Formats: sequence, structure tokens, C-alpha cells
Amino acid sequence: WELTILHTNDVHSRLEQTSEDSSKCVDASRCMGGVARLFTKVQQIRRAEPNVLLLDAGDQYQGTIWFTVYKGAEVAHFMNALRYDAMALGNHEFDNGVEGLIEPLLKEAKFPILSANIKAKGPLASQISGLYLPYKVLPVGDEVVGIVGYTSKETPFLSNPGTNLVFEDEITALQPEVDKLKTLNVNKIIALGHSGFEMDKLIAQKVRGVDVVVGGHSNTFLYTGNPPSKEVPAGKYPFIVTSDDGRKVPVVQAYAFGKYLGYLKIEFDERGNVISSHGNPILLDSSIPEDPSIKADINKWRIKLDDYSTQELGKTIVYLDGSSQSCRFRECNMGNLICDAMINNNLRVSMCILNGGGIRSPIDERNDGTITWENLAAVLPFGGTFDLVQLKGSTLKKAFEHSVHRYGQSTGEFLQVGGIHVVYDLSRKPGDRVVKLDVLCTKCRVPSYDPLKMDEVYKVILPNFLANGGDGFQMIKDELLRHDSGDQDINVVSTYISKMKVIYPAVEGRIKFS
Amino acid sequence: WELTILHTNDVHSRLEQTSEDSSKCVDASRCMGGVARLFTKVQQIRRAEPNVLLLDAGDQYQGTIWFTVYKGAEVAHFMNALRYDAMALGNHEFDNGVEGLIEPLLKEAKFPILSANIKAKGPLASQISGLYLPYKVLPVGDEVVGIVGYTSKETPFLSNPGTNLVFEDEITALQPEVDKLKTLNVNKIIALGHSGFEMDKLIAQKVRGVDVVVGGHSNTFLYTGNPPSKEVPAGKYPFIVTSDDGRKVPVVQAYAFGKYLGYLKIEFDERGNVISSHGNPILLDSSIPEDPSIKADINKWRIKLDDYSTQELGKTIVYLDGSSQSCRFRECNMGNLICDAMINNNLRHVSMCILNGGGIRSPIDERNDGTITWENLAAVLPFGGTFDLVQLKGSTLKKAFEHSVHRYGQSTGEFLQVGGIHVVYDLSRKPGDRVVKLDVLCTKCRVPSYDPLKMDEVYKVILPNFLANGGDGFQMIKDELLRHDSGDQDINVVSTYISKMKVIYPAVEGRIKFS
Ligand SMILES: Cc1cccc(-n2nccc2-c2cc(Cl)c3nnn(-c4ccc5cn[nH]c5c4)c3c2)c1
Ligand SMILES: Cc1cccc(-n2nccc2-c2cc(Cl)c3nnn(-c4ccc5cn[nH]c5c4)c3c2)c1
Ligand SMILES: [Ca+2]
Ligand SMILES: [Ca+2]
Ligand SMILES: [Zn+2]
Ligand SMILES: [Zn+2]
Ligand SMILES: [Zn+2]
Ligand SMILES: [Zn+2]
Repeated sequence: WELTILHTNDVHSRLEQTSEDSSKCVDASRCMGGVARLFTKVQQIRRAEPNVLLLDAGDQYQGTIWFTVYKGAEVAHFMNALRYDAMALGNHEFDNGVEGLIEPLLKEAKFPILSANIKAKGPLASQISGLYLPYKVLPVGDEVVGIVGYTSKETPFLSNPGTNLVFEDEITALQPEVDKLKTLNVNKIIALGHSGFEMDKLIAQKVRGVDVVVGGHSNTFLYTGNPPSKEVPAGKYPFIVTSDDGRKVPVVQAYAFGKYLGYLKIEFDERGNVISSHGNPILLDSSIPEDPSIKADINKWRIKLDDYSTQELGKTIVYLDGSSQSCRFRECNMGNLICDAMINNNLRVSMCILNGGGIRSPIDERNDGTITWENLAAVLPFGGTFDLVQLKGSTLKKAFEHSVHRYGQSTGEFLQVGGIHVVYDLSRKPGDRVVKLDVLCTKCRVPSYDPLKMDEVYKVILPNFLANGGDGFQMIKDELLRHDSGDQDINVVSTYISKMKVIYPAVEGRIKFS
Repeated sequence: WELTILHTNDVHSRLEQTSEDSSKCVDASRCMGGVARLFTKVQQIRRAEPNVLLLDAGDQYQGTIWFTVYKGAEVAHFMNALRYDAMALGNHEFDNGVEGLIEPLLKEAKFPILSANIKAKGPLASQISGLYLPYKVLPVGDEVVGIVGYTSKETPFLSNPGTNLVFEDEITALQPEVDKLKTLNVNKIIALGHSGFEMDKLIAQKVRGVDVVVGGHSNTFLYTGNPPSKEVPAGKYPFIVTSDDGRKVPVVQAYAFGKYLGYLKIEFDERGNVISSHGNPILLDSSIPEDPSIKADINKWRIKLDDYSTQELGKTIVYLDGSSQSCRFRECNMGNLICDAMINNNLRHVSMCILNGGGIRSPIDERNDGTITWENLAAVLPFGGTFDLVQLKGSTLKKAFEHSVHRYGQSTGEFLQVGGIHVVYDLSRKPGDRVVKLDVLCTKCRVPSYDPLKMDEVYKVILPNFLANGGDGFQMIKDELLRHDSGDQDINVVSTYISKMKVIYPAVEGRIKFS
């Protein structure tokens, strides 16, 4: 028995087609993704293959003005139009709190929304009762396929799920659900969830009975053969895990931003065991037409977004590299721009720290360099503030150690900086990777870079998200000596752009590796 | 027979008292120098010692709005009021061309103006005939003292002397003059000139008959004992040179900006030979009152300068280190500010800048509520030049950086301040092979980043007009540039940028490093 799994993850409000770097589509002839194009490709597959599931591994929420304005109503509407079979809850589904998940998405989705490791307590349990499920058993032809969901345990430190939701360990929560499905004689099981490639591999290895893992969160690009675009594969597609019960378990992911449609054909035997699997993510480029009906509908919804001040904030003469591949791995010029905008606005303190996880998109310079509120809103969508903090040198050294504690998983804690020169030696044990850390002096008439002192006290401008233990920066929350509330993130950056008129941030050597 | 030599050099338009870093005087109680205070100290010495000479070793011209507005008329007036006995021509006396030297200073000075190594050719020879001299024989009591002048051979690469003036080798030019003085039975000889401490020492060693050398140009601070301020001595005061004809020759210098009055008391025998000498530069601090008559006169002249837009250009929250001790030796934040102002104004793609320490003329203090005015800025950038665009081979650029440190340690002007460049020097290496690392901001990239310079590659650089014209000995820029577009006015580029930024805070970032 053959099953085709079509899968998307981390779409992040890319409802319209985008540039290849997934920023605003300007040169339409080279644009990719969008729901209109995705619908065309899905329909081509559903008409050719009999047993097809369309799955989403979370993080449909947040990324563009579509979400800022429609707050999830666009997600329900277009996922319904595309007829998704199931979606796993991602961390970003909680960005507008539980009330922002329940009302526009859980109540309007015409498909099951899943998460086996999220448990509701207090008065909320009765409200959210049955709105999301641990699993769904779906009929596929004359067969039945069990889909069991999971959401990152880290969501309380990355989003706003509230206090009445408990995030259990994925493996611990999944095992009883898979076991229940086996007693219900459901012999084919897909674990669909949002915890990142490393947890996906662990789930594949340790949850007895899982046949396939469809993930997200890490924006992992997997490919078999020569890749069709700029994304570099982390491994083959599918990635094969050898389980503890001795089975070969395919693990798949499809990058992010709706640029690819994941495609895996699985051959099961009569007893539900995977004989083989093959596929590859499909590049949703210009050669695939945008469905006319979906595109007409997208255009209808776009009208309300066309009200956003098309007025130029200023110009960039350089590519503003706010891509995750850069900003979560190394010094990125968009990170330097925001940290210098933060420092500047405050003076109008010379040290700044900014988590890569909060830099959500690049901005392209080829449109006569024009930066609009729409371009910027995709970079900084969270509506947070840039706050002032007084920190011990030891607290800062610990924050920098945390910044690279699990380097290489495309996690959000990597720090972008201002007034700091940090050198990392990744070959060293986690918690001992910071080999050099120089900071801009304050008790000096002429600023210069001097080695950080553990027993010294520094004034730093950082997002309120980091002062509140976001991205696992518990040491900042627990050890800070002062915390003053600041100005709105996006307004700080637009004003600075309007003041500078022409911007050109560079990669200068603020962050180095040894 | 005893002679006291009082000497100033590199006053650079510091007619008014200044802060200790020789920028605008704000906190008067701690201010130093100025001509009013100098007059009090000179008077105290002239009334105590019978045989006194007051000498200037050049570079009275250029430094503050006093010169911008009065163009040398303030120099003639206040040097005359202080009754200088002689002045040597410095390179800065040529900043307004020969016509700017002749008309306000040579014609109005009530004292001889000297230079034995400057020769006039063409039609100019008849015009300047007798306006400056190779030497002057001055009566001092019942004795006569010969003073022979000299000016840096480098003046054509530093200023505007024109094409009708030839700068000969100092030693070659001085020897016939000293010999002529000996035949005129002038047995006491002072070489007063502007070529820098290293040449002063050479003059003392090799010019037969020179008893004392009084110099300038290198802003050398010499002191015997514990120094009274922040200037660190280069050697004892006087510095003793053992001449080739076996004599002990004192060499003196008195820093710059009118902060100190050089003071050397010499014991000569009957035949004019120095028996001994002793002294020290005198710190012109608050302990010395400003002469009331000179100060009243200074205030009278100040009125015309107040007319200068007292309006705030913007604010600094950091000390703008434009001191020569910094900008000619290492990365200085005033250098980074000007190079970033240059790059910025031009964009409002070129991301590389080079700026000689020689063109940075003063720091700016941040303690006056951070206020930057046109007067503060005019002291930093007084030359009225432009910031121009140049297309250079990597090899040309590597040669410029080698030149920047070819004779490092003499407080010469060729040291380069930078923008969009990270350069590392190893000074232990032979001159012409000191640049050990040179990374530049890419241009053929969407994201700018520092990549190693390539000898066969072509870069676009913003630099002063002066450097593109082979100023400071940068002959390789003039001769090898592939394109040279004229730019915007130096000072306007920097004020506009300050007005745009509102609050500035340049830093020392590691653009220049040593190994
Ligand atoms: C814990 C906390 C405090 C304050 C606010 C929040 N919320 N609530 C709702 C939304 C946010 C929020 C806001 C701001 Cl300013 C962020 N910047 N980065 N980041 C973020 C997001 C997702 C991942 C994934 N890996 N790393 C990440 C970082 C933000 C999340 C949470
Ligand atoms: C050769 C040349 C070209 C263009 C103009 C000039 N004149 N003319 C008249 C005045 C200048 C001039 C102007 C500018 Cl923008 C300068 N910046 N630095 N610098 C200078 C001055 C003195 C020393 C001593 N060591 N280093 C030094 C550098 C300048 C000289 C000459
Ligand atoms: Ca199975
Ligand atoms: Ca003699
Ligand atoms: Zn995501
Ligand atoms: Zn996620
Ligand atoms: Zn001078
Ligand atoms: Zn000079």
C-alpha cells in the first residue's frame, strides 16, 4: 500500500509568492512559493496519486503583514481552501496568546489541529476542550492512517502560551498516544510536529510504532541529489533513523516560507511496516502557475494590506541580510543595523545584544533601495521594545556561552551585537566556547575595546524578550541589576532609517570564530 | 658672557589661552598659553637677565579662526607686541602662498624673518628680495649674536610655496652662511629653524660653527627632571649633540601651541664657545597672570571672530581626539569621525577612506554640554580643501600604507587614519615592508565585508585633495591614480554630517593595529 505525504512547515505568513530569500516579491518572473502556487502543485499530485495527505508541521503564524492584519484568519481561510488534512501546532501559533490561537484558527480550521504534548489546566481546559487533539485517525482510501502531533517544549520561552498550558516532553507524551492507536489497530503512524530536526530524530528512534516523522522548527532542508536552489542540504531526503526497536524510520522536513512542497512516497506492507520511501522537496518556482482562483482570492484579501503606508522610510544600498541561515550562525549586517539603531535611538550606553530568533527576514536593495513599513514589519513583527539593562560581566559571559551552547541547530539564541567583539572556539565544550570578549568602555573619554571583566558592571540595550528570559536567557532575567522599559522595536528601526536616509550596514568582525 | 634664549615654535594661531590639549579655552581657571600670558613671562625674564633673545622657530601660521579671519595680520601684530627678536620661516607660513606670506607678515614684522635654504627664482626673486634673510646679526648688549634660519625641505609637499621657490638641503645651505658670519667676526651663532628634531640634531653635528640649534616642526618636548604637564619628554633639555668638530652643541625645542616658553641660559667664553647651558621649557599655566594690556588688545581683536555662527552644529558625547600625539601615531576617533563623515556625505558606492594625520589639527572637548561650533571644527580642518574620489590599484594602496609608517616615530604627518580598511603594522620590519595585514570593504558584493586587499585589484577611495596631489610625500597616489573626481569642501562635509547625526560618539575600533 502506497502513501504520498505532501508537507509544509514554517510557512510564516508567506501567503503571497516571495523573492527566493523569501522577502517581498518584487520581480514576479523570479518569485516563488505562495498558497496560489502551492495549490497548483498539490492538485497535480492529488489527481495522479490515489493515497495523498497534505500536512503542515506548524509555524503558519507570524512573518508578514498578512498576520499583523488578519491575525490567523488568513491561515484558517487559505489552509481550508488548500484542503490540508492535518496541522501540528508550532511555537508561533501561541504568539497572540491562547485567545489568538482559539478564535481565528482552532474555531475556523476545517482540518484537525494536533499536539499530544500540550495539556490544558485551570479554567482554560473546558474552553479549549476538543479544539486541538493528540492525534487524528484519517481514512486514506480503504486504509486508515494515524497522525500524532507535537509542539516544542520550548514554546513558553519563545511565545505566549499562557500559564494554563503545560508543555510535556515530546517522547513521554507521544508514547501513550501511539500505544492507544496500536490497540485501535491503526498500523500506520506519522508523527507530525514542531520541535526541530534533532527532536524529530529522537522521536524516530525512541517512540515505538512511529513509521514516519514530518517536522519543522529548524527550517531543515533535506535533499537527495543536486539541490535546485540556494538552500544547502543538511542530509538526504528522507533522512533515515535506525530506531531502538530496529526499524528504518524516514524523517522529513521542507525548509520554510512555503518555498518547497515536501514530497515523500511511502511503500507500506499489509501490516503497516515501511518497506521503502523516496521523494524530495519540490521547488515552488515560476514554472508552476499560481492557481487563478486562489490568486483572485489572495488579491481580494491583499486590498486591506495595500492601505499600509507605501511611503519610503529611507534607502539601503546594501542587501540587508536578515536571513536565519546568516543571523543564527554568524555576524549578519541586518543584526548590526538593528543593534546600531537601538544604541543610536537611545543616545538621541554603547553595548547591544540581539537574538537571531528575533530577526525574521532580509530586505532586498535592488528596488531602488526602498524600505517600507511592510519590508520592516517582516523583519521585526513581534511588537516588543528595546530595553535598558544593567548586567554583571559574568552574566554577559554566561549569555554569550548560551548564544552557542548548541550551535548548529539553527536555534534563535545566537546573538547579534553592538559595541562588543566576541570570538568563539566551537571545538570547545558547551559553556566554555567564548575565547575572547572585548567591550566598548564607558568610564573613558575615548571609547575603545577592552576585555570584559567578570566582576565589572555594563549597561546593555537588548529586546524586552531577552530581559524576560526569552530564548532560554534565564541568567539575564535572574541576574540583571536594573531594567528600564524602552521604545517600540520597529519604530526605533524606522526612525533610525529615516534619520540616516541612506543606510549601508556591513559585516565588520564583531563576531568571529577560532 | 651670559645669554638667555627664550623660544617658541609651532604656536599655530593659539593667540588666546587654550585648554591643556590646546583646544578652545572653556574652563579659564585651568587654561594655559596665549600671547597675554607669554608676554607676562617674557617681561619677568627681561627684567631679571640683561642679555635676552626671544626667538620663534616657525609655524605661527594656521590653527584657529584667528588665522582664518586675520590671515597673518594677528601674527605680525602680537609678535611685534611681544617684541620677538627673530623668526625662522616654517612650512605653514606658505599655506596662503607667497603672496599670503609677503603682504601680512614679511611686510609688517618689526623683526627679521629668516631662512638660509629658501632661494627665489623667476619674477618672484625681485619681489621678495630682502623680505626674508639667510641670517641676522643682532646686538645683545656689547656683543653681537648671529642667527641663521632654515625651513623644512619638505615644504613643497606640505604647503603652497609656489614654483618660484627652491628648498635646498639645510646643511648645504647653512654652512656658507655660518662661514660668512665667522669672517664678519660674529663668534656666537644660533641656527633657528623649522625642519624637525632629527634635522636639528644633524645641523648641530655637521654645521661647523653652530653653537645652539633652536627648532620646531616635530613639536618635540624636551625636559630635565619631572615634567610639569601631560607631555612626555623625548630627551633632556637641552639635548646635547657632540659635533663632528668635537664640540658639545645644545639642541632645544618647546613643544607647540604656545603652552610652554622655551628657556635656555648659555655661558659663553670671550671667543664665543659655549662653556655650559641649562634651562627647561616653562609651563604657561594659570600661576602666570595674563598681561592686562595684551589681553585687552586680544579681546578687541576677538570681537570680529565672535561674528562666527555661535550656533551649535551638533553634540559629541565623547572626547574628539584630534591631537597630533594620537592621530600621527595610532588610530584616533577624530580620524574615524572624519573618514565616516567623508564616506557618508558621498553616499548621501565608495566605502574606503584614507586621511593623513597631518590634516587633523586639533581635538574637540565634550565637557561643554558636548557643543561643537564652527570655531571648534575650523581648528580641526583649517585648510579649505576638498574630499575627492580616487580610483586606485591595490598595489598603489599598499605603497601608500607603507609610506604611512616609513619613518614612524618622528611625529610626521603621513600616518593614515582610515574608513572601510583594517590595517596591521609590524614596525620591527624594514621600512617599505611594515604592512603585515590589509583588509578592505568589498564593493562587488551585496553584503559588505572585510576581504584581503589584492595588488592587481582596483578600489575606489575617498581622500583629501591634498593626498591626491602628492601631499605628505604620497607621490604614488598622484602618479598611479586612474581617476580623480573633485569633491565637496572638507569642513562642510564634516559639519553637515555632525548636524545630520545630531549626537556623535566615534570610537577607536581596531581599524589600525600594530604587531
Ligand atoms: C518569553 C517571551 C517574552 C516576551 C515576549 C514573548 N513573545 N510572546 C509572543 C511573541 C513573543 C516574542 C517577542 C519577541 Cl520581541 C521576540 N523576539 N524573538 N522572539 C522569538 C520568537 C520565536 C523563536 C524561536 N526561536 N527563537 C525565537 C525568538 C520573540 C518572541 C515571549
Ligand atoms: C601639496 C599640497 C596640495 C594641496 C594643498 C596644499 N596646501 N597648500 C596650502 C595648504 C595646504 C594643505 C592643505 C590640506 Cl587640506 C592639508 N592637509 N594636511 N596638510 C598638511 C600640512 C602640513 C603638514 C606637515 N606634515 N604633514 C602635513 C600635512 C595640508 C596642507 C599642498
Ligand atoms: Ca507501522
Ligand atoms: Ca661660537
Ligand atoms: Zn518557524
Ligand atoms: Zn518554530
Ligand atoms: Zn607645526
Ligand atoms: Zn611644521
